[PDB]
Amino acid sequence: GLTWFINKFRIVK
Repeated sequence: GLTWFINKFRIVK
């Protein structure tokens, strides 16, 4: 999905 991107990115932030 597209939401997975940001979501997964959050962990990096």
